[PDB]
Parts: sequence; structure tokens; C-alpha cells
Amino acid sequence: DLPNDGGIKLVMAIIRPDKLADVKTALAEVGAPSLTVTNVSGRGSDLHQKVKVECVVADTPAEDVADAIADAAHTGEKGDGKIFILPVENAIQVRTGKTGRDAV
Amino acid sequence: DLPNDGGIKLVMAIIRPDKLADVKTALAEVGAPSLTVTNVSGRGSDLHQKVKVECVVADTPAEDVADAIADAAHTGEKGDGKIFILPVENAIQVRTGKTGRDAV
Amino acid sequence: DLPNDGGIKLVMAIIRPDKLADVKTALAEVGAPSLTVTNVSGRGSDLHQKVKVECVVADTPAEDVADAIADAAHTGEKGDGKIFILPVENAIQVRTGKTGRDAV
Ligand SMILES: Nc1ncnc2c1ncn2[C@@H]1O[C@H](COP(=O)(O)O)[C@@H](O)[C@H]1O
Ligand SMILES: Nc1ncnc2c1ncn2[C@@H]1O[C@H](COP(=O)(O)O)[C@@H](O)[C@H]1O
Ligand SMILES: Nc1ncnc2c1ncn2[C@@H]1O[C@H](COP(=O)(O)O)[C@@H](O)[C@H]1O
Repeated sequence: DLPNDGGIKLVMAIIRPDKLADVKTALAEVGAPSLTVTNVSGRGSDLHQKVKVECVVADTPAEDVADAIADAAHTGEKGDGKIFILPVENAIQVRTGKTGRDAV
Repeated sequence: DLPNDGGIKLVMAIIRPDKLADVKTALAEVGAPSLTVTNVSGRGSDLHQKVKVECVVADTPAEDVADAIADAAHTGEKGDGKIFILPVENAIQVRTGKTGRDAV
Repeated sequence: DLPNDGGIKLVMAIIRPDKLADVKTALAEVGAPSLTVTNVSGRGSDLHQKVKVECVVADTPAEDVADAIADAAHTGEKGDGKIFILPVENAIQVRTGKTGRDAV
């Protein structure tokens, strides 16, 4: 019935640093603006600089958030990166102590 | 019977950098001192600097660890952050090769 | 039948920075070269510098990847770190939009 089967998901993307601006805009547009960003490096297949974007979601289908990130991060060249979806079992809002999907 | 249903959990917190000291103390007090820290930035709702604290736990209830972090990280102002709990299926101690919940 | 029960896994290692070179080589040798690296700090049991290595895998058994990392990261001294395995529910290749285990 509910998005994400009434649960919580972590959308974790590794993308090109120069695409972060467009990804932020895409996340806002899809209604899930919250995100955490980490400077990382990697290789697919000397490491290349990338950025990790993490969005924990509940109200918004994880697949919709992943699509929004992927569309904005895309260039068509090797090195564009990947998005992964992981399960999250609980969430706690530090300011209030509120827990569960409504804390996300 | 066992804490965390006899399994392993990742407690992942995104908090204010200035609260890391108190969070370290709280983690020690609750008996789960091990942690990994990452410099990150984010927004909720220009990114703001935050810190990610990760604690993989087995012997200590994940909820107790989350509460300890949340209490120490709290200020009452927007920007205090969030704690998320994710499942961990296995753990390996590099020094010994020991595996399972006892490796955590 | 398939590796990882036909699913996807995240292998997340926290190791000594000076072992990253040997870990990269070990990952290539085991046939799972892709990785993402993060500068982190931590304590087990003043934080010490460590490196986080993340490998999302499907075709290669997660346990085999963990063993490869652990062998290369090992020194025998306290501080060698840990490897954790987490479930991943989906993967998307940004360049192509391809999804599922074949996107990993
Ligand atoms: N299977 C994987 N596991 C971990 N990180 C990955 C994986 N695939 C891609 N990455 C990250 O995403 C970046 C771009 O991937 P790619 O477009 O496949 O070359 C890499 O440099 C890594 O940082
Ligand atoms: N749903 C979320 N997903 C990812 N990161 C989040 C989320 N909510 C909060 N954060 C992180 O936590 C910080 C503080 O959150 P807040 O107190 O909600 O403004 C943000 O700047 C982000 O780094
Ligand atoms: N249970 C844990 N949760 C989170 N990080 C850990 C844990 N155990 C070890 N670490 C990380 O791994 C590093 C080395 O661990 P150790 O060899 O146990 O002292 C620490 O400094 C932390 O960064």
C-alpha cells in the first residue's frame, strides 16, 4: 500500500562530482531534498574522485529517487557511477527523539 | 533472546560536528565504544558540514546505542540530524579472521 | 544456485591506510576490482586515521571478496580493522539505466 512497502530505504549513489549540483536540484524536484554528501574516490570495471550521495527515504518510492539521481548524474561516458538501494530498519530524529518512518 | 535478535546491526548517525566529543563519551559509557567517523555535508527538510558516526553492534541493543548518540547529539535546533539502523549479515575481524557476531 | 543467493551485497571494510594498495591488488586478483574509498577515522575496543573500502558485489561471493580484503589488510597488530557485509536490494548503472544484479 505505502511507498517502499511501508518501510525505509537508503539510496546510495556514487557519481561524478560535477553532477552534484544537478542531482541536488533533481532531489528537490522529486520532493525528497534531504541528502548527505561524502568526498570519495574509486574505480569501476589510480583512483578517480567521485561523490557519494545518500538519501534515506520513506514517503517517496526509492526507485523514484534513484531515477531522479541517475537522470541528473548521467553523461553517457564510462565513470558515471552507480546507485544502490539498501534496507533501513529504523530511523530516529535527533532533535525530537521521534522514531520510525515519520522521522525520515 | 539475545540483543539485536542475535544478529548484527549498523547504527549510522549524521550529527553536528561539535557534538562528536559528547557522542564518543556516551558510546563509551553505554559499553559500545567502537566507532568510525566520516566528514560529510548535507541538508535536511548550500550544504552544511556534518559528521557521520558509524557503530556496528551485536552485544549492545542497537536502540540503546542510538539513544546514547541521540541524547548526546541533541540541541533542540533544526540541523541536529538523524540516526539510522541497518542490518548487517556478517562481520570479520581482520587481525584474527574471526567471523560472526563475536567479531564485532 | 547463484553467488550471494542470486542477490547483491555490500562489502564494507575499515582498514589501515597503508594496506589500501595491497587490497586494491587483491580485489583485482579475485575478479572484483570495483571499489569506493573514503578517508575515515576511528577507534576500536584520540581517533586514528583509517580507510573505508566499499565493494558492491553480485557475481563474486561476498565471503570471497571479504577474505581477499582481510588477507591483504592483515598485519596481526591491534588496529587492523573489520569487514562487514550488508544486504543490497537493487543496483542501477547510471550510464545505461540498467538495473539489477547485472548492473553491479
Ligand atoms: N560495484 C561497485 N562497488 C563499489 N563502488 C563502485 C562499484 N561500481 C562503481 N563504483 C563506484 O562508482 C564509480 C564509477 O563507476 P563506473 O561508472 O562503473 O566506472 C567508481 O569509481 C566507484 O567509485
Ligand atoms: N533523510 C535523510 N537522508 C540523508 N541524510 C539526511 C536525512 N535527513 C537528515 N540528513 C542529514 O542530517 C543532517 C541534519 O538533518 P536535519 O536535522 O534534518 O536538518 C542533514 O544536513 C543531512 O546531512
Ligand atoms: N564495531 C565497529 N563499528 C564501527 N567501526 C569499527 C568497529 N570496529 C572497528 N571499527 C573501525 O575499525 C578500526 C580498527 O578497528 P580495530 O582493529 O578493532 O581497533 C577502528 O578504528 C574503527 O574505525
